[PDB]
Amino acid sequence: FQLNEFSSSGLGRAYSGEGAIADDAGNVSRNPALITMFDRPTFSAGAVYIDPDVNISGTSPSGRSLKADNIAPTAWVPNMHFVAPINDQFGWGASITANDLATEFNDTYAGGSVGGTTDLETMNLNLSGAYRLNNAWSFGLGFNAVYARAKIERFAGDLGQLVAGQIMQSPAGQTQQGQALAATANGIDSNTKTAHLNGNQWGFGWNAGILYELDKNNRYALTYRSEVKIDFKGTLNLPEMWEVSGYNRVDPQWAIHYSLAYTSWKDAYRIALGTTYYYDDNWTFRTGIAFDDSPVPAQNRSISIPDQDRFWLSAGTTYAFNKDASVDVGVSYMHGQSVKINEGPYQFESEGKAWLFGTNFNYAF
Repeated sequence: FQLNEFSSSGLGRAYSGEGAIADDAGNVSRNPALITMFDRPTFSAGAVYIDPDVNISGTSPSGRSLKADNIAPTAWVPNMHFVAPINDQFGWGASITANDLATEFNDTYAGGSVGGTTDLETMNLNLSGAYRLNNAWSFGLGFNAVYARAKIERFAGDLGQLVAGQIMQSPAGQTQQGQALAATANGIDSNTKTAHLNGNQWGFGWNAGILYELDKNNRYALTYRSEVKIDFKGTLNLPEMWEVSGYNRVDPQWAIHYSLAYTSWKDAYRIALGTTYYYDDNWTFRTGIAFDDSPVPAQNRSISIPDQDRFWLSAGTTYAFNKDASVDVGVSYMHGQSVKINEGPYQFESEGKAWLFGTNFNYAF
């Protein structure tokens, strides 16, 4: 379920062309080649607040309800980036990003065997360097260390009630043995833990980027993000990502940025488009729209991992105190597609929306 909230800057533009825009340090975590776009040590840090709304509904064949409101907890995701020129041809940078995936059902939930609670927290420590070959090309390379903390809990919802019913409708449902078996099955508490896993493990990977500048106002990029290991022990895998993006400073006041990304877990593609309006020295305004087509098929979907085609509507602004200090404020509304899930012997209906808010502080030495 990873869609990365690396900056409150991208958040305000719906993360469009994050591989080519370089108005603050955040983007090197997206394309290390962009390191060659900084004249001096630059720093940025902040967090994004995620207020999700994920509801499940339906009814078990046992007759019990499968309704669960607000199964996704609100969360804060922090970010910090630093980029600095090393030489005329070289530069480096590091960043700390994180992805949180939370899903919580009551332990007495009827869909318990696929409900329960799912916690997947990710932390990305990135270290990278970039080399500028000339006036047009730049190449970046980064190494990532990923910290993964996953805790999974599953219960026997009404499963015993299903087996019980199942028994009763078979010829056995007429024996002091048959009925007793179905009674023993039906006698299983719905909050009996049927699965427990919780681990902390590190994964590693590299990412690379190519930058091409037509001039000072137009750039294009291709980035590659490698798949990540993370062999737990209580296996989580982050797919390889490819992305193309471009930015066009069409006017002293207006810029356009956009991108297309590809994830290969199962496929998936993300497309984003946005605009940035540099009003004046102090203010800058941005907007965005994005779409990411779900990676999981139409039957491998689970109510545990909220994930279907999403749409993003964003807005943001940046205030510059002077020329070394600035604050970014970004807001984003995401709305998923109401989808029907068919997991185990159940059939649910999953709809989800979310509101995002972020602030980042920027500084240049």
